[PDB]
Amino acid sequence: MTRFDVLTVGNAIVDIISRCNDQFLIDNQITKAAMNLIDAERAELLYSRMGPALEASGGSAGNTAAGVANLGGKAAYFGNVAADQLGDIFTHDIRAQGVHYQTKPKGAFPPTARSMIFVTEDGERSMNTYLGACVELGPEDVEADVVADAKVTYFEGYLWDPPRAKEAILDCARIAHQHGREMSMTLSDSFCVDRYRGEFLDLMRSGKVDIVFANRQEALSLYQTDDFEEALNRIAADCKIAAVTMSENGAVILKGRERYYVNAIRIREVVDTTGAGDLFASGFLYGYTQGRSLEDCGKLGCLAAGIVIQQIGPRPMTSLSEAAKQAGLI
Amino acid sequence: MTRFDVLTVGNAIVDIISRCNDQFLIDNQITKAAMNLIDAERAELLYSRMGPALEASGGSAGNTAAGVANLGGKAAYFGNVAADQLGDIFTHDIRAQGVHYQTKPKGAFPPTARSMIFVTEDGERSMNTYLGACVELGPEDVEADVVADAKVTYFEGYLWDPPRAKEAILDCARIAHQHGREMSMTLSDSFCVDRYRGEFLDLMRSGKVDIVFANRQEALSLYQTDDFEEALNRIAADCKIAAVTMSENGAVILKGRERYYVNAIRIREVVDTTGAGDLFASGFLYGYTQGRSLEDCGKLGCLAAGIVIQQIGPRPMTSLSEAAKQAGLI
Ligand SMILES: Nc1ncnc2c1ncn2[C@@H]1O[C@H](CO)[C@@H](O)[C@H]1O
Ligand SMILES: Nc1ncnc2c1ncn2[C@@H]1O[C@H](CO)[C@@H](O)[C@H]1O
Ligand SMILES: [Br-]
Ligand SMILES: [K+]
Ligand SMILES: [K+]
Repeated sequence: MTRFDVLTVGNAIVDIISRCNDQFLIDNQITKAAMNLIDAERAELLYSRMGPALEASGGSAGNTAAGVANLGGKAAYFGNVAADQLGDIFTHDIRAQGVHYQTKPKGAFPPTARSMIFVTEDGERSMNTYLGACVELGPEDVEADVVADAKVTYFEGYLWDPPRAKEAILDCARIAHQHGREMSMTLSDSFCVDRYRGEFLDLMRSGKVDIVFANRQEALSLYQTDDFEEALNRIAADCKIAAVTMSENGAVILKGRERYYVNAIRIREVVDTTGAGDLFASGFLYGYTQGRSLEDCGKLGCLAAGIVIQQIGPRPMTSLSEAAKQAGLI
Repeated sequence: MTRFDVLTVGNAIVDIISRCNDQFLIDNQITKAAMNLIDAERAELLYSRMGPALEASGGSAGNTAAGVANLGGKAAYFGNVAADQLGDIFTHDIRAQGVHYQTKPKGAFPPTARSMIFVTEDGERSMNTYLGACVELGPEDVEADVVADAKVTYFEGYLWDPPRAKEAILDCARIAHQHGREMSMTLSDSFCVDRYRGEFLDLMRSGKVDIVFANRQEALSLYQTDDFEEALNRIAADCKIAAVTMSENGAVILKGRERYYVNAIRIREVVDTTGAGDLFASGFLYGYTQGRSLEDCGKLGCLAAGIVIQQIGPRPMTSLSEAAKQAGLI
């Protein structure tokens, strides 16, 4: 009996969401489909140009934890907010979903991280993130008992941007593996991969990470190739299990020489791709920690991801457990 | 030419929105379909029981102002927030829509008003509102030049709950009428009417209010009758123009002995009724200040209301002017 199926660790962020036309991205030099890091001044400037918006709790790993809880798994989260209204919102939403969240704010400045996410007509999302209080996440925020009691500890590639978060993750890896648990990461973003390519490969090759999540763009970036088949062969050689998503083309799960291809679900419309990779990870890890086959893990992931992209906001507002039952997956 | 078509005045509120089951309202003694006023302690309690939520700028008059601007009219707004993150969200969203909004916060405490809005499976909304900084709105917040330069000044019945807002409205009425402008009010909520019945009737009978908006429930409450036909006859006798909404049954506009019935638009599915009345007022007032017939004002009102109820959140995220053009209302 273990307390948690999945612990996730990431940048605790509230999303500020608006729809824009494609010229808006060009005029403001926002890299489309990417996570664009911004300072406080740029955040104010961008906000001043943004239309009326919606707010929703975000953070890649936060979304993944919420998804696992939604499906019926037991989840926990480490991430740092400020003692402010945005932080109170973040804390409420993740705990309300049934995720264990106990990371204490350190003060009111820097303020809670926020990401201005612009959704274009094609449903693509372009994020503009001020890290704020996320820069204060460190080893002191590792709840050692929680890591020890979680089947899988999953973390964001994005954690390599703030200065001390990587130290916390190294502590997590040691505790997890001392207790026979598994470590997982997502490559997060192709530009994130570009920034930390050598470090990410070292995490995988040293065995600090057991299960890796990537999309097509991240996998291509990791090996700096345009050959997707090369990327798949290389990622399989670098980690024990790789789960590679391919948008409308579904996903492929690799283990050694094993490959399991899974189809994307049928969708009404792509409203907002925000959270797709996050929720794929939720589905996958839920299945993984329930002892499901790798293909069925992929199927659960594709289900969760296809659901999230048909709504505004990064965390499904409907029951994923009910959808899984109806899809005949649980 | 006047600077503004519509000035609105109301409680500046950020909405915190979640879906709930029918049992949740009963268990928490929340009056369904109503605005339930709550103190700080109850706000904390209710939030602790609320699921993961979405935040969006609200406030009945705020929504109406935003709707006028969306349609292409020139709008302004008076309402008091705190110097906090919620207040900064509110200020951003209304100004981003192109509404003139210059009410300065008086400090961080009390904090910005928020309303926990619970949406049931039928799409009905039940609001639970902590007024916070709204209690500070007073005569000092009247921008006299704006009232003087606005074709219509419209305000909430809800303004009778905070202590000094009514004094601001009486100042508005004097300035508006001295400058040959018109005053309008919404009855807001049937329990609000029950609280201020005598005062609302006096506003109308004294001629401080020229145009009144009501739904069926509010009209029935105003005259404490269950005879809707009596309520229509009475409201017509009490104000120069009455616009009375009847949910799926459309609307009726009254002027003296004239009655103009308008059909509601036919809906796929009612997602969330939040903002329906507010946006009916936006369409009506936009039409009115453009010199349109009372029937066409009612038509524009129903168009805007039908749009807002098919989305989560109180302010339409799509173009109302484009919708009106397609409808030949222009
Ligand atoms: N730098 C970042 N680190 C972690 N998550 C982020 C970052 N920027 C944006 N996000 C989150 O990514 C989510 C979608 O994958 C959004 O909900 C958003 O909050
Ligand atoms: N007491 C109140 N005064 C004014 N507006 C309110 C009040 N309570 C809730 N609202 C707003 O009513 C809107 C729906 O008509 C919501 O957007 C909500 O913000
Ligand atoms: Br704050
Ligand atoms: K989404
Ligand atoms: K709505």
